[PDB]
Amino acid sequence: IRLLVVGSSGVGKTTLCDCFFESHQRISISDIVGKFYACDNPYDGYDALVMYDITELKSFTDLKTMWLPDIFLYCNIDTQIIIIGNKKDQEIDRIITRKEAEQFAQDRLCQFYEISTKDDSCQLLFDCISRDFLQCDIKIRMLMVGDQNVGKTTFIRKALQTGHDFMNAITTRFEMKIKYEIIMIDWGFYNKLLQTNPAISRTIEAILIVYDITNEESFQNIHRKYYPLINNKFSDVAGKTDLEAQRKITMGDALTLADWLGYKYVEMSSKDTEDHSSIIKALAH
Ligand SMILES: Nc1nc2c(ncn2[C@@H]2O[C@H](COP(=O)(O)OP(=O)(O)OP(=O)(O)O)[C@@H](O)[C@H]2O)c(=O)[nH]1
Repeated sequence: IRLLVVGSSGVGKTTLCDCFFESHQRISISDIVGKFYACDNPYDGYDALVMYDITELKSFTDLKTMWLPDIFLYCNIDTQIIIIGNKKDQEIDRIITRKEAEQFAQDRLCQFYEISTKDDSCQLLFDCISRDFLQCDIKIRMLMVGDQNVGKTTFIRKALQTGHDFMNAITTRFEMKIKYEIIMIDWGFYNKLLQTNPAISRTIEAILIVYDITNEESFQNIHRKYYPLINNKFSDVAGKTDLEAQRKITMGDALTLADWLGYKYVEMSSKDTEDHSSIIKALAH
């Protein structure tokens, strides 16, 4: 219900929530523009919207440059980022393609919608996010080791992904009755994120690393020893193995678990929701 609108000047918020005449006053709302040291506190009190012109290429290029680092850096693990093409009633005037705008919307882990401030659009978009507020609280971003074999098998419990021929970005929301949302990521998409936004692990809480029989886990750990050391952790077994003594030597850093195939009906549901639940309870204030 607490929102902030950013973006350069050819178009924007003024006209945008000028149509919030419709949505304003059940379900509540508040909207402010970003630009006192105490009044800089409600700045970060958002639940989330950086826009750009489809006509002005410069607005988009400055969404990719001028706007984003602030929004990524200061925002707490909470909220979420929505990227909005305005106009679209101007669609003849689009100099800015939808698929790479949405692709660079995907690669930053942001939601993306092209609207028209004039009519339609608007209230629809608003409606959507309103729903995703009572559909779920917000998201927890978890990462899962992306080595070749076992990942897909672990992820089958999402909706199977092929999709993302390079980097996964998977969604699962289940709980009990606060109904929260958990997003699984893969090791491929993390280093692919770091060229876009370095240290997005500020948004990452749980760390899952899977395994079958032979793996050192050294490299992946020590390269993940940087942005983490807050986190949360589990090592998993998948598939001369299933010996738990040499599991807990690397797991001396973490907690570990062992299972296989579709016996995971519990293990999945056991492991995830375990650490997940702690994310709610363990650190809160
Ligand atoms: N064609 C078209 N123009 C729009 C739309 N929404 C806003 N505008 C135009 O945007 C122009 C000025 O931008 P503003 O609406 O004031 O956006 P802002 O949030 O105040 O940000 P600034 O650009 O700094 O003023 C106005 O002339 C509006 O007509 C839209 O959906 N379609």
